Amino acid sequence: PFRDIYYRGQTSLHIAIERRCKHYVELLVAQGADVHAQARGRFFQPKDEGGYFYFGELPLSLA
Amino acid sequence: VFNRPILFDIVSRGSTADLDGLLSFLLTHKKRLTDEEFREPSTGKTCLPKALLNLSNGRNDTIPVLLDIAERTGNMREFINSPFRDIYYRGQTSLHIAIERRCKHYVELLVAQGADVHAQARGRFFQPKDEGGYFYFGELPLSLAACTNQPHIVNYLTENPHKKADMRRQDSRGNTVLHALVAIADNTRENTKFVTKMYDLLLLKCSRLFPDSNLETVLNNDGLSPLMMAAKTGKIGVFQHIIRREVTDEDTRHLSRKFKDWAYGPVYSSLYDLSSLDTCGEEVSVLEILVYNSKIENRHEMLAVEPINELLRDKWRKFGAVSFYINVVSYLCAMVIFTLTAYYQPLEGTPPYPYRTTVDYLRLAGEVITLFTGVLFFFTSIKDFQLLYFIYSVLVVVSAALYLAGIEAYLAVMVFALVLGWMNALYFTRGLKLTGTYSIMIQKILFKDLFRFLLVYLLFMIGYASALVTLLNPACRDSETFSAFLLDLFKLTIGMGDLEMLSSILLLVTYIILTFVLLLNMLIALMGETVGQVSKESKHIWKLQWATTILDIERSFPVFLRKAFRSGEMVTVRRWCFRVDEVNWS
Repeated sequence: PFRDIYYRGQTSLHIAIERRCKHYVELLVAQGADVHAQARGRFFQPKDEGGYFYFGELPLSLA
Repeated sequence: VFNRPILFDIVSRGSTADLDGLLSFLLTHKKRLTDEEFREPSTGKTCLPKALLNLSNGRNDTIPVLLDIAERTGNMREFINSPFRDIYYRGQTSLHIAIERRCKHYVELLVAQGADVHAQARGRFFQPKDEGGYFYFGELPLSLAACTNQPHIVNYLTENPHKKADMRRQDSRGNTVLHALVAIADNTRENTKFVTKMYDLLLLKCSRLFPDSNLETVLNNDGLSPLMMAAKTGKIGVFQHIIRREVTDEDTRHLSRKFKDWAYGPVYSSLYDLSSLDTCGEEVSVLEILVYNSKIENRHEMLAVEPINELLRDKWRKFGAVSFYINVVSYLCAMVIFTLTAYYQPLEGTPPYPYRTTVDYLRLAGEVITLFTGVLFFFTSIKDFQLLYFIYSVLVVVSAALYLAGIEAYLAVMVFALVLGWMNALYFTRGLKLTGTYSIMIQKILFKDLFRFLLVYLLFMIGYASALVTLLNPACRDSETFSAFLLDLFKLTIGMGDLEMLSSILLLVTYIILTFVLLLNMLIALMGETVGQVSKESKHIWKLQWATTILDIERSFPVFLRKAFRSGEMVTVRRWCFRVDEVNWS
């Protein structure tokens, strides 16, 4: 659970899925990664709300 | 031999038996191979030039055996180099010629034998196309190998086991290989591609050889720098690649102009390195050259390169809008104060110091504001389009001087100042409300209309007048000769009609018809030409005026005040970087 106003809630699972590799996603989730992650970061808000990339703030929506 | 031309023919034809017999009697007569006999009286061409110009499909493998004659002749140093004397060819050397013919074997032979790779061929034929020449390549053998799309020989000459012309070396023009490579750079696709590829190769090689200072830094006598030279001479083909230069090798990281800091999937925050597009008034920058110069042929597209356009937009949003609005509003309010002071100008003339009333005090305050703005404008003009501004400043100064003299009948200069300033008002308003078609309009029709009108109008007027005064020694007049009434009559005709004459002679009506139709169709043609030219200003002209306004504002207030573009890191990535955000789904 990050704390930056520039990155709030970003989780390792989001990052792993983002890098476009499924093996580490499988490892993390099998280990028990919280797939219900609400990454409510300013950088995650739509481009017209001061953010840079909005994807639904969910690991599945991010994939 | 007995005459040089037969020797020249023999060397051109590549014969050897007669040729080594020639060598034989040259040994017999103890004559140097560089004697006046072997050099033309005017051009001084040696055997080597003529032999190489006659290159037969690269089959000159024998004439090096001819060159072997040289050490037997005892004059080897001066023999290789060929300092021509023609004004049409000054300094051209055999090495230049050999490299030009697009063959590396003879270049290798010559250089290994000790060819002077530091050759400054300062020939008129070698000067740029706009200085009476025909081909400029930097006046250096290495720059000549480069400009002529010859990668292998620029590699070799920089890697030969002998003297290897250092890339850093500057010609008389000071250009160096980079400046020369951008000099012949064309905006066309093939020239652009080959020039940019070789430019990369060259800079990377020089960096590897000289990590201390990348070749970009070294300027010319003009001092522009390669990028600024590609900018000043409308070289978009190179420019657009110069801006976005990013390379791979770790030792070649510093020599890049577009880093990539972070990415989050489909979003890329590309960090352009505009370390030279804004010097904060220290030195010249690509923005100043690009916007404050008209010799550029590709301004509009050269203002579309990513960092320049985004940097203009950033300078606008951050500081351009506020300063521009303050400036325009202050100008309008101060000149409205001037106008009201003129309207409330003290009555009954004779204003020595007629202010003993509260409204009089307000008028004096307005006049003081007018004088303050006029003198400040004069200061800006002298410190510094500017034509009309200076005219306004001087007119305000003169009007103030005359008013302080307490003399009458000299408010006319004040009114002139007012009208000129409000004419400058449209120039300043060009930037407001996304306007500016009006400036284009003023610089489009103004001169043509007055030219044609004045001419044909006064002309048919005098033609009319000759016959009119022929009829009358009454209607147009009472007595005496004055073309003024005829001018008034023609104004009545063109604008008013209901024209009257003494006559109640037909060629007069012909004059009227011709002038009327000519003026009407002139207006039609002006409309057509204006609509053709503007084409909605191609959606670009206003952008150029906008950039002009932004840069003018930025230069106006001092830059030591910390109003600058984005900043960045300290080392290995102290480059005053700027950021840009773009999303791509590839």
